Amino acid sequence: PMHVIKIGGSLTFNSKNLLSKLIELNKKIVLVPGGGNFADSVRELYDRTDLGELGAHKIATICTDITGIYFSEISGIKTANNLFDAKKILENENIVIILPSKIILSTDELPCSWSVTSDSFAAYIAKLLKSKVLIIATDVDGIYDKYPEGKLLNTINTKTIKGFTSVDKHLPKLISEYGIECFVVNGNHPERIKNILNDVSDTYTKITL
Amino acid sequence: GPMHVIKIGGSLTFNSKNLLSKLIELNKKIVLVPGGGNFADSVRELYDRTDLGELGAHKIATICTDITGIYFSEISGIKTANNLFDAKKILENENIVIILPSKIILSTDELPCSWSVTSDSFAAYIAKLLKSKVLIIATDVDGIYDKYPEGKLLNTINTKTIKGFTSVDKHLPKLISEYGIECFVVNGNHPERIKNILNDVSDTYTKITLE
Repeated sequence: PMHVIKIGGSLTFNSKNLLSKLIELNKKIVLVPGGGNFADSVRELYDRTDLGELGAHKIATICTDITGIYFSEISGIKTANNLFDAKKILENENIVIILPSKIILSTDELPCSWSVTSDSFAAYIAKLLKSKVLIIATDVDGIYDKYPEGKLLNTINTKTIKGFTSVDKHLPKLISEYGIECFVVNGNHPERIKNILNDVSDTYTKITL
Repeated sequence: GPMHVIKIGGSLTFNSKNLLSKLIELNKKIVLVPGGGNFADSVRELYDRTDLGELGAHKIATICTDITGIYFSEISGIKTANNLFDAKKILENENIVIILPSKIILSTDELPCSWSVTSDSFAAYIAKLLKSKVLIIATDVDGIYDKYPEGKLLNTINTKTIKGFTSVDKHLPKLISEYGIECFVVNGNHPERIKNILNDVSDTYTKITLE
């Protein structure tokens, strides 16, 4: 079975360790990159010039490919810009990096606007692969409670995560619609992701129906 | 506007200038999806005579649709697009675009990589991605016949598979149903028929609707 893992931009500079540990696992893994250290730059173009939402989305999308190429270069994991070639790589190695832009712009099925991020790209890719496990690797232990000084939520269901400042808002529709188990975990603690994949309990937020 | 997906069969390769000329004239958002034009025999010849496998033949057949697309573009002046994002931009300024389907089909890989899934299924898939409700399949006959020779033209295919005699993918009705798409099989030698389908005017064709 295939597992989709998305690596946040927050983890860009602590990525070599996480990638090292994922290579060690005997699991089919599909790595989806985020905007790495390029997000500020895309935001700077949108904010300070007449580049509009569709342009900024095309550009942000291609920034995920770049982050992908970075992951590949420091790790030796192969890239694929199409799921057909990604599956061929996985029938011989355990792990591949998706360069998502080709897929996202090919289909264009989700509303192409800010507040559709690589989290939704990873979920979309999980739906295309018929993957049932999506892991979102961030720089914190999971999702913290809506009120100020809120605690870590170990569980949040699709309906609850409505009206959350810090959430992709397209993501819960995909998780529910396509029956995907979603985990938000601290990528600074690679062991936790090993544990999710080996069905061992650890610290994270599970987003369920 | 609303978008209409028209698939042009390989049987129409050498009567494509006429068809493309007439589609340009229509005041309708049209997405052209090509078939294997005059290249299908060659892909089949590789599969049949050598160790080329089903996945190889599918990758290759897929790229043959792009080629046919480029041919359509060259003889017509209609713009191409290998991604639906750019296809939508072209349609906000012109009425008609040719999809080069390979990038989309291999990107997603959601369809069975299988010899009974051709550009007919690719066209339906693309219609689903665009939320198009109309798929027109242009072939070299008046629609789907029960048999050959001297078959009878069928009105409506209402089963999950196509029993009769046609180039159309046997499993296409499952996709038509899944996607909630109106599907028409029409003679592309007679472009006025496609004008009439799009203007809701009576004409000769076979419908595909899962009753």
